[PDB]
Amino acid sequence: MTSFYKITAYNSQALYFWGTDADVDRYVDWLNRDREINVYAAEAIPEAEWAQYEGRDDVLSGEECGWDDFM
Repeated sequence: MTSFYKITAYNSQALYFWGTDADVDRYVDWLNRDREINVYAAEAIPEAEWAQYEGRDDVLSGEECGWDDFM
């Protein structure tokens, strides 16, 4: 169910997420809600690379309660 996700957009800063794909999709939708250009899209990161994301401070975690309060 849950995975690390890399969320990218042309000419934009990469974002990083941990959680379910339903939650990464809600997150991407909120990121794009007012993006006229260079919209974001997510890709699921294979477990082989997961160490390079675990504990990272730029990874928004959907498994934390209230992570989506700003939505």
